[PDB]
Amino acid sequence: ATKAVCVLKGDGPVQGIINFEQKESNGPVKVWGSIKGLTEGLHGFHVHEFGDNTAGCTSAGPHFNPLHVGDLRNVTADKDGVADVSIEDSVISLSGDHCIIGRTLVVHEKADNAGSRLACGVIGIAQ
Amino acid sequence: TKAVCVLKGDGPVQGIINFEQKESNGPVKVWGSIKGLTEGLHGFHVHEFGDNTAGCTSAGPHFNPLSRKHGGRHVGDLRNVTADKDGVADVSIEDSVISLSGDHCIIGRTLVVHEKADDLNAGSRLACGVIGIAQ
Ligand SMILES: [Zn+2]
Ligand SMILES: [Zn+2]
Ligand SMILES: [Zn+2]
Repeated sequence: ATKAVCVLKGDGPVQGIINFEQKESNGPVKVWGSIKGLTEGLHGFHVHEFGDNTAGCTSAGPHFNPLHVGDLRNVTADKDGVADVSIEDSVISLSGDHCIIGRTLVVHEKADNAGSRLACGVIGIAQ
Repeated sequence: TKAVCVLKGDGPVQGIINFEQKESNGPVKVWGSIKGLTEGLHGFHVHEFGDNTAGCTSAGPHFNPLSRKHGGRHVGDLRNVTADKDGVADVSIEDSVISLSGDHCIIGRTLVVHEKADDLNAGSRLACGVIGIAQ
């Protein structure tokens, strides 16, 4: 794949669509989109190990870190609860050892200690 | 290698489907159950894209990397599941065309259950989910 997409949903109002693009194998991944339904301020934004939604976000497993790879840091919601995301990450990848396709993207209650998982979805092939 | 998929859709249809493949060149065991179905046959397919932005509508066509006609074939052609009188379909498939690695890899794609029988014309897409890596 050169493109992936993730629909974030949870038990509460947090919802979003996040795109990923890696035009070059092993190159930087562009991450962008928007998440709404969040409290104003910082929220942890992570790839978790398993694309297992059988128990909602609770089944996502730990931070993806094949023996921190999944730590995309934080998104910031505005006064309307909307987080616009536009990131370049050179650690995640859409192939190889750091492949995140089929894993889970999670937005957290607090800045990353990041607290509850508000919304998540499985990262799917988009192109 | 193990994978899982939670099927959701606009009505009562829902299910959990598991995947396991012991060797890269071996068959994939597919098992789980789907509820909320009409009694009888339902098309059961992997579709190309793990894009659920428009629910099942955005999943693209049957997964077909080798550009074959439909059977049960496209890589993603898993034929039909059968729902009982209570609308419950048990899934227990071994398939040697799908894989969890290589070019027939279905991780990150979409599993879809259909309104009607796949004639091996499956009709509308009732429920779907993105296939994810599992523990
Ligand atoms: Zn996390
Ligand atoms: Zn189909
Ligand atoms: Zn087909």
